[PDB]
Amino acid sequence: MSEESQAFQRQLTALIGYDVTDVSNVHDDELEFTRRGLVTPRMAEVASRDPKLYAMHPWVTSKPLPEYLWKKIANNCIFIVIHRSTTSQTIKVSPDDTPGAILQSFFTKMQDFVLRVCGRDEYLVGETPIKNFQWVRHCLKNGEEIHVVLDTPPDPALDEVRKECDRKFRVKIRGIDIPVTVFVEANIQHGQQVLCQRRTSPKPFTEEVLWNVWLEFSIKIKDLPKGALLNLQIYCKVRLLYYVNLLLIDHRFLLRRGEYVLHMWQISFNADKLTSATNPDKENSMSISILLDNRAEMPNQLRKQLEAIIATDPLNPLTAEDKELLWHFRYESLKHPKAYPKLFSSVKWGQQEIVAKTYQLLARREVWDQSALDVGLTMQLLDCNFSDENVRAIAVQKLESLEDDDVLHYLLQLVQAVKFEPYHDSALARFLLKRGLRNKRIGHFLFWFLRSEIAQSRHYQQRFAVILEAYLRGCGTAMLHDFTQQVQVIEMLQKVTLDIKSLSAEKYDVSSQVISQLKQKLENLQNSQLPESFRVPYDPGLKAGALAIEKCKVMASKKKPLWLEFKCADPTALSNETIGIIFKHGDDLRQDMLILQILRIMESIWETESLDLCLLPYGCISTGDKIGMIEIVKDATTIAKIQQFKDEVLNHWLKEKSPTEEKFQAAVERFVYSCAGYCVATFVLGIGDRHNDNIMITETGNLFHIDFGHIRVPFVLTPDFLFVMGTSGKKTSPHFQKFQDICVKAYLALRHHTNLLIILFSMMLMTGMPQLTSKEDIEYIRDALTVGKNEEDAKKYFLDQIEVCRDKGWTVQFNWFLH
Ligand SMILES: COc1ccc2c(c1)c(/C=C1\Oc3cc(O)cc(O)c3C1=O)c1n2CCNC1
Repeated sequence: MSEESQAFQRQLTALIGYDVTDVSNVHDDELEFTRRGLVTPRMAEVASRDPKLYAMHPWVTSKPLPEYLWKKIANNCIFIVIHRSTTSQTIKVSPDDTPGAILQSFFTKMQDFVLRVCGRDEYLVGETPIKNFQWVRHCLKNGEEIHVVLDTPPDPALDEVRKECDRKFRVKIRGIDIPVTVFVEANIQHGQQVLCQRRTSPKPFTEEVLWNVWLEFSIKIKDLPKGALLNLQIYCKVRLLYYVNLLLIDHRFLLRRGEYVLHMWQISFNADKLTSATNPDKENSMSISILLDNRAEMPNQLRKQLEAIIATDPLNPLTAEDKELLWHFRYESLKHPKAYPKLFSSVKWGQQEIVAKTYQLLARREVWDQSALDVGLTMQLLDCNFSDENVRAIAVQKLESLEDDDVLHYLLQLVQAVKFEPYHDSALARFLLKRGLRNKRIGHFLFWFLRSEIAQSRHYQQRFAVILEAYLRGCGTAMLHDFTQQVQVIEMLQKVTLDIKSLSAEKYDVSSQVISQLKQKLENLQNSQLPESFRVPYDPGLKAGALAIEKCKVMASKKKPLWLEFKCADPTALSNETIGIIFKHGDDLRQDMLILQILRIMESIWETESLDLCLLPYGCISTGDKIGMIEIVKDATTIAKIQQFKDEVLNHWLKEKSPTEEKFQAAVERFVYSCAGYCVATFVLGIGDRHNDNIMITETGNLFHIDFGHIRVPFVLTPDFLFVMGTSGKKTSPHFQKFQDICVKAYLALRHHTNLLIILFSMMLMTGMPQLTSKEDIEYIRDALTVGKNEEDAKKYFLDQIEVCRDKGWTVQFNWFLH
């Protein structure tokens, strides 16, 4: 409409945190072009969504049930408790039973009714054995009673959506211009690969430097591959100071032609360096001007050598020899899906004819389309090393086959993977969009993962923003309402975190002018702004309402984060236990998100091989620059705050918090499990050496790391843990022979997915850890995983580690103390 369309786009702009209608920072219509283009995908998914299963969004997995979780249910029977008003009864169910089965069973024993979960916004519905729901599978993990309130199915009317040449390519470098030696290096890149490179003559380094030079390259105009970047860089002794890119071929297949004034990025190897976006800070940024006016058999020994190349890790560099060997035998390599990354990385993309052949390869592709989806393999074809629409599209095609349970597992990295797409509209984008709209849960975390970057990343906010809007216009009017509240809450509570922080610096400790000011500001919100109830952004199912002013402190840390607690705004909550958020400024929680996400993935791995290291990957979302919220683990304490250089303290503290030897032997169990998991998970990611301050433990033995900021001893295994494990400097015990038992059993489980991990660790570095990431930085996880060696001298390798941490004891922790 007029004002009604303006109000709708005004709302969308407020939810996004960025204006997608703004054009004061483009030089084409690709961002606009994408908006119009993504409509069809949007409308198609919206059209074909089961309104009932959508509103209720059953969180389900089609995976088996772990050995350990089969034990809890030792009778092919499961106890589910149903409530109505204040009514209550207990039903015995078969693991292979159905929501409908059990429901009808209750009615006949004692329509239009559905089983909702107690305290949450979770639904136990669908044609799935209830031994396949996540909530049910969760209770069993923590040994709990599946409480379920029975009421009416929610109205889908709420999820409603509103009505809508053969010349050598040459480029002239006019000159650079900055408000307040030097030369220019104009590369033609294609997926990290450099095809041609031309520099300008060195000149004095002043605010305005002109060359008026035509830079001819070695490449024809037809040899230019779609997705090729013109990478303009600026060097001074000598160092890279400014970079900017420009897609040689545009979003509509046209060869770019004309005059360009480009504002660059300055520095201070990663994902930010291949963006088609220009610095929007015209007032301060450097500028740059340019002109565009343009079968058979195979020998035994050779097969052997080809099969050795295809076996190596994804970080193993390809020799020229290797590459030519791959490409001469492409049809024998196509037999093997695990040879695809290396195959297309051995393609000369700077040759029209070759690329032509390559597309002839992807014609079929019979074997690829028939391979059991290898996610670790699919990720490799979506990284920086690949920029061919067709290559990346066979990876996205392979993603189309996983359940929603797995999309959630990788949503974060797939979203960050968008940073590698050359164009805005892409198989990947449209996929995150298609899958988000179809599942309420995915759409939720999608929102916050995009908003995370749209708000603190100038390099990509424009692209992500066009994608977010795409999702918002088809998520539902019920989802929109929700999001608007969540945005207001963090918008308010962030004010309070920054305002409070400026009232005190290091050495501030805490004074009661703050304990008065803080508990005075939570009023303004409570009685005016703060909504009656807002959905928790790290746990969608949990609604939180009123505040708990009394229990809201201001952490006495090196900086000032908040300790907020809320009352569950849901009446039917099984018990009482506040929801605690920690609003923090000063750290980058986008690095935390990444580690926590990989932690969840290591769980799923350990799950396939029936292990349970009971990790504690708490929720953690990044809201803005250097600011975000964390989920407060209940009944947890720091080892540091536990000793405030003694060993027995841990045991005393556990026993103190554990009434009976039974509820204490579990506290040493949960401890040994959680301890092994965190010792392995950490050693692999190279974030092993921590301080006693950055490790916590619940009153029930569960150990868990925190604050993975910018993170001598392979990992924290101090004698204080050992005392709990009944061991003292060099002596051996059962719980310690059980410790080495769990560890190696888990460490090897990960080595079975070396390829997957490596690609996530790699990508994580490029999209999450700034700035320059060496090729040597990644080389770590290889050795940390011991690529190659059998499960023999590999387990031995790891068991050497466990020993170092014992023969070091407190050494490092004490050295940490020195400041
Ligand atoms: C994570 O759940 C917690 C439970 C209790 C907690 C904390 C967290 C926490 C502090 C923190 O947690 C964090 C988790 C992160 O990913 C990143 C961070 O920068 C932090 C952090 O600064 C403190 N306490 C007890 C009272 N002093 C401090």
